[PDB]
Amino acid sequence: PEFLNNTEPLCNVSGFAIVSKDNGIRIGSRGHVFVIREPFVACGPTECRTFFLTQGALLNDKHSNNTVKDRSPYRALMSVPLGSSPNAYQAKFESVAWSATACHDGKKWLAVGISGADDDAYAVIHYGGMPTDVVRSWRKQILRTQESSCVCMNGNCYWVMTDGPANSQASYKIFKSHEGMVTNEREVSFQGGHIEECSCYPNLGKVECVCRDNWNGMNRPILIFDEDLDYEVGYLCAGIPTDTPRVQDSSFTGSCTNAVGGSGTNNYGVKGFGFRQGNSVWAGRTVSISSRSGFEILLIEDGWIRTSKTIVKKVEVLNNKNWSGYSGAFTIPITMTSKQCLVPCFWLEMIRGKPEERTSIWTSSSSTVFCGVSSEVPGWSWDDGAILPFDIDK
Amino acid sequence: PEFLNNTEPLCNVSGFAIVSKDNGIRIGSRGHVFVIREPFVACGPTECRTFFLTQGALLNDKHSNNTVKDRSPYRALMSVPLGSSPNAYQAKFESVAWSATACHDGKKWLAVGISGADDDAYAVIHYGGMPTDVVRSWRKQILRTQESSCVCMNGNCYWVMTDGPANSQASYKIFKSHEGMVTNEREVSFQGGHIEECSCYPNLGKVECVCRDNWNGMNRPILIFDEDLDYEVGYLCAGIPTDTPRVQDSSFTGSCTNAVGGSGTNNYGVKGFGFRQGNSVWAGRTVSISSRSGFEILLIEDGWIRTSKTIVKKVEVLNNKNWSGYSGAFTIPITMTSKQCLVPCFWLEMIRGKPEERTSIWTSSSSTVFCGVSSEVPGWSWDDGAILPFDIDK
Amino acid sequence: PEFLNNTEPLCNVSGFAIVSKDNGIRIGSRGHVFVIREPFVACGPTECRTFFLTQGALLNDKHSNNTVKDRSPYRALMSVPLGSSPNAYQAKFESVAWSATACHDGKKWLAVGISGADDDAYAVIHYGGMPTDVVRSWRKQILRTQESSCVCMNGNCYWVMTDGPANSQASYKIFKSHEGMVTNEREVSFQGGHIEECSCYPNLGKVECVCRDNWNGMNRPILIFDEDLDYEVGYLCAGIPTDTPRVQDSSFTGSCTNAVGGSGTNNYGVKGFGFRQGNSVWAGRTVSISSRSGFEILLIEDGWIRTSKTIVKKVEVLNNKNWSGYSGAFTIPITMTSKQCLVPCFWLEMIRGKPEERTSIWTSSSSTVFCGVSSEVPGWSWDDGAILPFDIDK
Amino acid sequence: PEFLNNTEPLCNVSGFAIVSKDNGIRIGSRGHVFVIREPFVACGPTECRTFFLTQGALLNDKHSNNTVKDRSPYRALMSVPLGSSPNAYQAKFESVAWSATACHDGKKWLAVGISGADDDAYAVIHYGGMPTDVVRSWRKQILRTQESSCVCMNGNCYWVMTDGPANSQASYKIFKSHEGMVTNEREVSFQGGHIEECSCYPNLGKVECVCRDNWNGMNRPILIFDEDLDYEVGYLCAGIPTDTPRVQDSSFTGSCTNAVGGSGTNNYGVKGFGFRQGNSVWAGRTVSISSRSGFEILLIEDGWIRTSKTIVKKVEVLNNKNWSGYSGAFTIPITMTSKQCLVPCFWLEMIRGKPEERTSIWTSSSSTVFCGVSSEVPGWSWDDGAILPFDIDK
Ligand SMILES: CC(=O)N[C@H]1[C@H]([C@H](O)[C@H](O)CO)O[C@@](OC[C@H]2O[C@@H](O)[C@H](O)[C@@H](O)[C@H]2O)(C(=O)O)C[C@@H]1O
Ligand SMILES: CC(=O)N[C@H]1[C@H]([C@H](O)[C@H](O)CO)O[C@@](OC[C@H]2O[C@@H](O)[C@H](O)[C@@H](O)[C@H]2O)(C(=O)O)C[C@@H]1O
Ligand SMILES: CC(=O)N[C@H]1[C@H]([C@H](O)[C@H](O)CO)O[C@@](OC[C@H]2O[C@@H](O)[C@H](O)[C@@H](O)[C@H]2O)(C(=O)O)C[C@@H]1O
Ligand SMILES: CC(=O)N[C@H]1[C@H]([C@H](O)[C@H](O)CO)O[C@@](OC[C@H]2O[C@@H](O)[C@H](O)[C@@H](O)[C@H]2O)(C(=O)O)C[C@@H]1O
Ligand SMILES: CC(=O)N[C@H]1[C@H]([C@H](O)[C@H](O)CO)O[C@@](O)(C(=O)O)C[C@@H]1O
Ligand SMILES: CC(=O)N[C@H]1[C@H]([C@H](O)[C@H](O)CO)O[C@@](O)(C(=O)O)C[C@@H]1O
Ligand SMILES: CC(=O)N[C@H]1[C@H]([C@H](O)[C@H](O)CO)O[C@@](O)(C(=O)O)C[C@@H]1O
Ligand SMILES: CC(=O)N[C@H]1[C@H]([C@H](O)[C@H](O)CO)O[C@@](O)(C(=O)O)C[C@@H]1O
Ligand SMILES: *[C@@H]1O[C@H](CO)[C@@H](O)[C@H](O)[C@H]1NC(C)=O
Ligand SMILES: *[C@@H]1O[C@H](CO)[C@@H](O)[C@H](O)[C@H]1NC(C)=O
Ligand SMILES: *[C@@H]1O[C@H](CO)[C@@H](O)[C@H](O)[C@H]1NC(C)=O
Ligand SMILES: *[C@@H]1O[C@H](CO)[C@@H](O)[C@H](O)[C@H]1NC(C)=O
Ligand SMILES: *[C@@H]1O[C@H](CO)[C@@H](O)[C@H](O)[C@H]1NC(C)=O
Ligand SMILES: *[C@@H]1O[C@H](CO)[C@@H](O)[C@H](O)[C@H]1NC(C)=O
Ligand SMILES: *[C@@H]1O[C@H](CO)[C@@H](O)[C@H](O)[C@H]1NC(C)=O
Ligand SMILES: *[C@@H]1O[C@H](CO)[C@@H](O)[C@H](O)[C@H]1NC(C)=O
Ligand SMILES: [Ca+2]
Ligand SMILES: [Ca+2]
Ligand SMILES: [Ca+2]
Ligand SMILES: [Ca+2]
Repeated sequence: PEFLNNTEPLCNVSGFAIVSKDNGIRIGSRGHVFVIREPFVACGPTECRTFFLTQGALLNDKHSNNTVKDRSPYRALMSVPLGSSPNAYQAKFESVAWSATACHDGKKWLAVGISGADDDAYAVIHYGGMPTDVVRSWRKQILRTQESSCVCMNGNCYWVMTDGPANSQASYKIFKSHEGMVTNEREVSFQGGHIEECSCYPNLGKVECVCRDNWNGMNRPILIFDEDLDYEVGYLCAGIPTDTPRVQDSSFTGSCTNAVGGSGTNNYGVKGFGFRQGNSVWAGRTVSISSRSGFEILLIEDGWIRTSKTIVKKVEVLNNKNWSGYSGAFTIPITMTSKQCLVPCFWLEMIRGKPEERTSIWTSSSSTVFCGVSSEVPGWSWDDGAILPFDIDK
Repeated sequence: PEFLNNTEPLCNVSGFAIVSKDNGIRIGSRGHVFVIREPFVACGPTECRTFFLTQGALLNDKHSNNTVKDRSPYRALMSVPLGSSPNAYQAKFESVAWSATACHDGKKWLAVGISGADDDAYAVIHYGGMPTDVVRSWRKQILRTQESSCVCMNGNCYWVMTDGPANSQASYKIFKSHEGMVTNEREVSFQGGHIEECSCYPNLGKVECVCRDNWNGMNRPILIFDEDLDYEVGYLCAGIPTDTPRVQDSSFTGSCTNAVGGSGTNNYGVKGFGFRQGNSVWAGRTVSISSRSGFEILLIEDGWIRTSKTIVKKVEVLNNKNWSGYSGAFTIPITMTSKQCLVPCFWLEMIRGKPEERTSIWTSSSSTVFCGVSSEVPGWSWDDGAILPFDIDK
Repeated sequence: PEFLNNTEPLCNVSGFAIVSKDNGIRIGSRGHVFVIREPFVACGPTECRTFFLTQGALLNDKHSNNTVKDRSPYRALMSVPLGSSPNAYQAKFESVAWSATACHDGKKWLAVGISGADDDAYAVIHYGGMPTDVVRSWRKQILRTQESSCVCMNGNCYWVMTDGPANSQASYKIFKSHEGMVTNEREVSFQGGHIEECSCYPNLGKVECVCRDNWNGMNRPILIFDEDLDYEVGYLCAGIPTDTPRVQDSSFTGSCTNAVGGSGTNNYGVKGFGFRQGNSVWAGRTVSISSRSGFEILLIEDGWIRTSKTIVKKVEVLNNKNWSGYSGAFTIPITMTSKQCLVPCFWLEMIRGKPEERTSIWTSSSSTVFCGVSSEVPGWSWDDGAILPFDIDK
Repeated sequence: PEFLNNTEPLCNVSGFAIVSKDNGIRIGSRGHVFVIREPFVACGPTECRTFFLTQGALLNDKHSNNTVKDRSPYRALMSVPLGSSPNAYQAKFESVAWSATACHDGKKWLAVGISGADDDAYAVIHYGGMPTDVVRSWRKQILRTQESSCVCMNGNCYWVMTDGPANSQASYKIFKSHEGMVTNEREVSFQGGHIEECSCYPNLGKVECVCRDNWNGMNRPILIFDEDLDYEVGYLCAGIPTDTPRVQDSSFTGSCTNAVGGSGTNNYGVKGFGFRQGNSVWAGRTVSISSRSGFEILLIEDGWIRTSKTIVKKVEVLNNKNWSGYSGAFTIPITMTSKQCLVPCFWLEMIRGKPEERTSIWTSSSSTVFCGVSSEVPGWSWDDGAILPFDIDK
């Protein structure tokens, strides 16, 4: 076993094909399936796995009550093979966690899970299933991380964490690890900016991240760094906003440097992703501008380098009549594709229950997963498909 | 690990012995078992697996409602070890799919799954669990494939797809792939003929397929091709019809070149199989001439090359008092048998629920599997065995 | 991987220690566990597994109705790791079967499963999970086999089958196989004798079997054969009867050559076992002389060679207040113990439900497993422990 | 595969980070999860596993009735991957047992399980899943062992057993084994002392144990021995009592040689642990002095060598509003951490049901697991989290 290089360029793709759908909530109507949220996908040398944060409870059980809540001592990071439901008997325990990231360095799985009190949380780093290191909260205000795959290159793994207020200036740090031990860290200077839940991927030896601004920006922060943790930080240049909530495209003017907000879009957001394509960008977003409803992906011409409004392609993978949620990025390594470039993929979370469906006592989500291909691919609507309310709701 | 040659001659067999029965519907009365249809079997170098198309729902759950429907965003191709029920906790996810084929090239599993809208569907090709290629609908009319094992030889895997009307002239293509990438394709010219759901197997370096004509033929199309995708196409010569619906044998006259229909048999059919045995043929068929009821296999003397009505052997594996369904072919490679020829096997789908059992809200199936042996083997009736209606039906 | 020699002498043991208890019926009150009977244990180079014949149905489900019946198209031979319940999600499918035997030759698992109609049944031989050969009924009267482990030596595996009447002269054959192919067979001449459900084990290069006489004998037949299938056949000499039903010891006179019966013991029996210990024998038997109740093991001095009534040791592993059933023998190979002799072990089936517990609609069993050790070991009573009736019974 | 040395010094740690939480009782409200108690953790070269003693029954089933009872024929030692619930479908059977210990020598798992009658119990030793040896009760009074991991060094595995009265002078023995065979034993002379349920770990080639005195001591016995089973025995010197029940710290005076009791603390106790840290000690204890409620860990300066009352650090991992239970020690070997010292970890059992929660008919527990790290780590309260009563209680 050797470390994955992961220093190849990201593939240029013209479409995204569906790779997986777990149907977890449909199955959990009768089967034994965890209540979850914040699913994400990460790939090792031989397989991809779906990670998720459980609520330490099963669907259609009384312990699923009040699972709209984000943090508790019962949440854990677990994983299943890609496409499996997050069920009670296949789930592999990874970390105690109400916020997490995970990735594979070519030799072993790395998992970073945060638990503890809001004012004194800490991350536990697991490597090959063994606890190796700890990262303590440095601002004592809900230490939190990506909720998606971290990035490994040449035996080093990288991820981004945040600590501080949800709706004002916070603190943002990049971490570097080797075999589960933190070997470097760097605080990112981003005055007036806000970074949470970064979706990161490798591209030609650098880590490129598209994040969530939960403060004054309806545009997404972009963070790019190298092995030294030297970084560039700013916003996705595109004159098309991709956070939620946001305003209509015609009411928006892009910026590469500043958070663009107002119009009732401040103080919230949703985890999302984007992939640089030379000077252009593939960016995902909810179809609704106000709620987590529907999902589409847009190819914006020169959207990575200028405030372009030119949409070259648009593909819908979930219609606006269905609930979406978080979305995130990962890549498929060369050891699985035998290609000369890294394949960009994304996953989509579809949230059911509270708060949008008030007649249910619980909140969970299921997922779909898509990977980039060299040709155009039609869209459709692959919705969660569960029929609510459930038995436990009655 | 090396590629399977699979260029040996097909074994001549004198009987078929039962190898597996999953009892999935019986088990799913209480256990957690997927609602499925279109099961099939494929074998790798070390094991055989049962593949199936789920309805993204479990038996005896409310989401099993209306599962007589053929296509939805919730259907997925999954697999279990041969003989296991298609249950929620052993199932391995293979592809999002409402139509599929799969096979093993000696190194990795290949899975081809079709999803999307009827007028813009696409196949995603998975190799070793990774998405590798895509095949788009070329006629924009329900792109569809075998619902049985594809065929791999010398590292190349082959399968047949159809696109176009269900009850008139459609378009038929053969595909060739290597390591999950399509490397060749060929459209089959078959005017007045109709090809769907091919059951294919290797025989002396060629792929031989016995298919379903859903148009004007109660006889089965035969398609034979080589590595160049050079092909011969026609109908099973035997003066014994093996599709359903069909007419009584005495009312039928065979043809090697033309679809023989009429008498209320047009515009429907069922997936079935046959194995060439020199100039003769082993062919399966339902016992009923009008419905998917019962199952028998016939050895027809010279039935591959002329309109023979001579039945040398007949074996019943399901009596006419029980529901059958699709049936398909696969082979066991030399790496498992240490033989000098490929062993022909078939599986039988037994459908329960709609439309034949109207008091149930759901439709699923279970399977039995049989393999050819060098001596005669008695038949019996290995029925599904489930007692309907189920709890959810009441 | 190499073939197991298995030609070492059987160990002399002074006691039996409990190794496993599956608690399957207790667990199946809520868990998803197969209705079974005829469990047995067989060991490979790296692990022991519990085999069992399912009824193709789960405990506490409606399909468990009428499972007192012995043969149906829904019964299958499956296996789980030693000590696991025979549950729906760990069970490995081995063969379609209402009678079976299985063993490991050092390289692969061999499974022999009989199915089909009573008057035309056939055994399918599975090797490494692949169907390899078939053995047809030669008397057309319920072809049947050991319901316990077969014996493998130097790459050859051996087992005993019976065909013919249950309560009069039948036909008995020994089979030899290599890599799943039958390579030799021998009919055993045993006029006035009856052989069923042999419990066999290797001892110094010979196969020694202790069987069930379902005709005129309350003493157990003994069958001993070598690689040529040259055999000796007779009865366990001991002046202590070990079948059930039987008479009190004081009313019994042993015989090495003749079936000893009468006194209302004719025409029934139970599968049981014994281990030669030089000239002595360890023999199991129910505590009750009339029903399958309780279980004890006796060491009878010189009981293998003469009509001795001398009991050197007696150990009870199930008191007479609890239901027992079949029992059988297996051995642990040298590759697991690193010893110079083969370790004798037995399993005990504990039957619950019909016919002894009439208020239940079903019949199943659980098991305990014991292995011989060089010192004396106390007994106890490890009963099934399930509380009947179950929910489905009400 | 080679034997683990395990002769390195124990790491000096400044804090304990949470590694795992199984949420088994919460999950078992709907999922199929064993009723258990006495969980513990042991680590092999490649993974850690959670062991537990089942009651041969599942949560929320009628067979969970009266599971406050400690010994029955239905209890078994089983294991799951660290962090998994003790569920019916992942559980690996290890031994029949109502008292147990287990550990990994670098090549195979060793499990020691005690069953049988109170007055004639015996331990069965399992090695690599095979029964290898037996240890009989020598005082005929509930032979019993650690209920936590044993210790392996250089291919030899060590554990402590007790036989005799629960509330007066008993007999205590140390055992040494190689490949599952007992190779040495030593009776420990400890007049006026009482030893049960030792928590042991390797430290610089010696085994150090912190145990439970169920007689006259509210301080914990300490037992230290080498490969020859030469031992030192006494009590934890610290002037801080760590058993339960106990008195307030201010009312306690420590002793290195004598049991310190009285004040209503006699004749009971709870399994607990401690780790030597040079001359100091990390010791766990319930927060309540009278019941198994809450849990904290204390670093006591020079507490291993003198009657110190100096508490350098205190960390709470379960508040006093929640039920705790047993706790135990294990270490992580060098093969997983690549360190030069052994990492100390502990697990905590959280008991729900009888006798503290009288409205439930059952008793079970779940667990949390913590490992030592080189820096201080905040505490929190990771409680069991189940909402009682359960369905079966009503
Ligand atoms: C899944 C779904 O129903 N999506 C709806 C969405 C949600 O119902 C809503 O966003 C939840 O708050 O509603 C949307 O319609 C937008 C529209 O709704 C009118 O009622 C309102 O007057 C308008 O101001 C505007 O919000 C949406 O697009 O988000 C439609 C979507 O289909
Ligand atoms: C499983 C089963 O019941 N099979 C039946 C079959 C089905 O009931 C039927 O095909 C569903 O449409 O019925 C069959 O009988 C054939 C016979 O039925 C008469 O009622 C009718 O008048 C005739 O024209 C003819 O269809 C059949 O063979 O298919 C019998 C079979 O047992
Ligand atoms: C598990 C159990 O209850 N075993 C009983 C056994 C069974 O009840 C019985 O064999 C089922 O048919 O009963 C036994 O008692 C033997 C005794 O019973 C008397 O009622 C009868 O009059 C006598 O002839 C004789 O059968 C038995 O030993 O088999 C007792 C056992 O505990
Ligand atoms: C989980 C929990 O409720 N823990 C309680 C504990 C238990 O209720 C109790 O120990 C069970 O017997 O109670 C404790 O309070 C201690 C206190 O209780 C008074 O009622 C009593 O008068 C005092 O003598 C004393 O026992 C405890 O600390 O153990 C509190 C704890 O929160
Ligand atoms: C650690 C944590 O609580 N994460 C939560 C975050 C934060 O609340 C926001 O990022 C503001 O910081 O977002 C969610 O609430 C959300 O938007 O659905 C869910 C997620 O669990
Ligand atoms: C892709 C698809 O819909 N396949 C379906 C086909 C087509 O309807 C026919 O082949 C006509 O094209 O056959 C079925 O309906 C059938 O006969 O039971 C089931 C199957 O799922
Ligand atoms: C193949 C078969 O039916 N085997 C059955 C046999 C035969 O009936 C007898 O051996 C007489 O031949 O014994 C049982 O009935 C029994 O005693 O419990 C169970 C077993 O399933
Ligand atoms: C073998 C056995 O019965 N062990 C039991 C012990 C003994 O009763 C005591 O150590 C006294 O010997 O402790 C418990 O009762 C307890 O305190 O919860 C549980 C445990 O199962
Ligand atoms: C969920 O919580 C609410 C608030 O306590 C309660 O009223 C309701 O009964 C709970 N639902 C269930 C099924 O536990
Ligand atoms: C992607 O496209 C850009 C812009 O044309 C090009 O510079 C780059 O080389 C491409 N990358 C790959 C991997 O082909
Ligand atoms: C199935 O669907 C029909 C039609 O909508 C509906 O009447 C029926 O209640 C459904 N059955 C169940 C159990 O959901
Ligand atoms: C099968 O039988 C045909 C016709 O006799 C013969 O030509 C062919 O060689 C046989 N094939 C095999 C594999 O034996
Ligand atoms: C079992 O079978 C009998 C006889 O047909 C029937 O009366 C009874 O209802 C069945 N029990 C169940 C629960 O199916
Ligand atoms: C078992 O005991 C018999 C009788 O003493 C003896 O002949 C034989 O050698 C022994 N076998 C073994 C394996 O020790
Ligand atoms: C538990 O045992 C008690 C005492 O026998 C009994 O009263 C109660 O019904 C039992 N509970 C259940 C659900 O079996
Ligand atoms: C732990 O600390 C003690 C006391 O300072 C010291 O003697 C010992 O060397 C340390 N052990 C390790 C493994 O560092
Ligand atoms: Ca925002
Ligand atoms: Ca037709
Ligand atoms: Ca008899
Ligand atoms: Ca005490």
